[PDB]
Amino acid sequence: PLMVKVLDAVRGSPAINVAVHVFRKAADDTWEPFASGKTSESGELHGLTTEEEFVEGIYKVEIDTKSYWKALGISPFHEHAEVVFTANDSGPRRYTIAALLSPYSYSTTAVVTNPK
Amino acid sequence: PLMVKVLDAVRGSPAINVAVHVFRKAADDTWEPFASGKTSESGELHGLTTEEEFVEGIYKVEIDTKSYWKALGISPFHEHAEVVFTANDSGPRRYTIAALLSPYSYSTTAVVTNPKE
Amino acid sequence: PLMVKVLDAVRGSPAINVAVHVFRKAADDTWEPFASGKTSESGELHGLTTEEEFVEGIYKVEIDTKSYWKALGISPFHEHAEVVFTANDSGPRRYTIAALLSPYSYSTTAVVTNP
Amino acid sequence: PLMVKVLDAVRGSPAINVAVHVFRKAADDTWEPFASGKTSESGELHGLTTEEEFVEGIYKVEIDTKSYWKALGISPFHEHAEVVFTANDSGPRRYTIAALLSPYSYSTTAVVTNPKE
Ligand SMILES: O=C(/C=C/c1ccc(O)cc1)c1ccccc1
Ligand SMILES: O=C(/C=C/c1ccc(O)cc1)c1ccccc1
Ligand SMILES: O=C(/C=C/c1ccc(O)cc1)c1ccccc1
Repeated sequence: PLMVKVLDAVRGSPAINVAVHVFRKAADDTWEPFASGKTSESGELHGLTTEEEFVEGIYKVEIDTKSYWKALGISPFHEHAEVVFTANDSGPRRYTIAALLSPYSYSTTAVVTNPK
Repeated sequence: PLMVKVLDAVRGSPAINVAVHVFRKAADDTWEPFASGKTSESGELHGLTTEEEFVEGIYKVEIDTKSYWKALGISPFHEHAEVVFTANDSGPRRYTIAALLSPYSYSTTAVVTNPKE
Repeated sequence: PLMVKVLDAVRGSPAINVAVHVFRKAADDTWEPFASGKTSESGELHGLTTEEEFVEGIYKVEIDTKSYWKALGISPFHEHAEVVFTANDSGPRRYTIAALLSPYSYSTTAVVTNP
Repeated sequence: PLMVKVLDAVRGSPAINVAVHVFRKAADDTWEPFASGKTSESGELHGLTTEEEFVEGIYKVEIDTKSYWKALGISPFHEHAEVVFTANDSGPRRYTIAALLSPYSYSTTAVVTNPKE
């Protein structure tokens, strides 16, 4: 139901071991921790939640791009990359958040699909 | 010293009248308002601050992409686009933050130049 | 060994049924057809070639973006999206060419891995 | 009428001194040279053509990304970045082709404007 994929545009490789922290916005307007993990050898992060755990709300996906670059000896521009979105419609959809990284640029896309 | 440029990848045009809110991170770890404005006819936002007002710190540039799309009758994916970065940490630089928008995707880049060259 | 993935940045979906034509540059500096296909329900195109068919050379991956947009009633800017690169020059690699599409913009990335 | 802007996503800078070659497609389906230049200190290339010279047709803008990276000691993926498009098909327009570069990735976008406003 929720997948994150991260790619490295400088090395032409998946971005491996990247820390990802997901939050859900709570009634008090604060961000509550929801799920977290590290990207795999293929730059993917799977099994963050279940269909029933992943309910309607505003989510924040935070990707620790600064530590990723610093660990390669590169000094990047951004503190991190954040993605905030309504999984308004979330349980009956699958969400893939993709991010492509460079030291001074990033881009992000969402692929949202229905299991019919 | 701080310029924002926004482009619309669907219409192939500058993204006009887009709300931009800048914050500075305060000692207490909360975001304090710093400057705000709307993109011009060319998708640019100038004169947000001065060299002297624009001090060392962590800034957040928040672009109200959701309203932009909604006003064109499109239901977008993201609540906004945010750019967080450390500025002026090795002396005064001019920053341009560029953003390219689509309903389900965005990309952002920084061009940092030294006024001493 | 060679995969193409295409995404639609407007609808937030894989770009389905997109025509992809691959060429290899021949000695006479003309583009010789090499493989071709349509993107699947997942926006992917697999099994285009084999490790031994896919030899050292300069390849061109051509994505028919114009027809994709026109079929959705949108009049796009580019005739197509082309990706030209040298492959297998330093021994066999697996290549994924990804493309993200909008009417007036596209971006492309390569993921190259060693088995 | 035709402007090219190139940015370096690794250094957060304009991409300077980048070779750009523009072609027009001829009746025999071959690419005829049309204009060429190097990006300036701001990553821009101006004055490639005139309104009168810049006629209806299919153009190719070719950016020599491989030599750019190689001159910075980096071994890139692409031979170049090409943009192919139909211009002035419904009368005169002003075209800006923008490109953002990384060793293994690039993105390109067009801003097309009408001087008739
Ligand atoms: O090329 C431009 C195109 C501008 C434009 C403005 C409005 C519009 O609807 C379409 C294009 C331009 C003009 C001034 C500064 C920067 C860029
Ligand atoms: O967002 C992307 C997503 C790529 C992707 C790759 C594999 C996959 O399973 C899902 C998404 C992307 C692709 C090309 C250029 C810039 C960004
Ligand atoms: O903001 C941009 C570049 C700004 C800039 C500022 C200073 C400098 O020296 C070079 C480029 C830009 C312009 C056209 C399309 C997309 C982005």
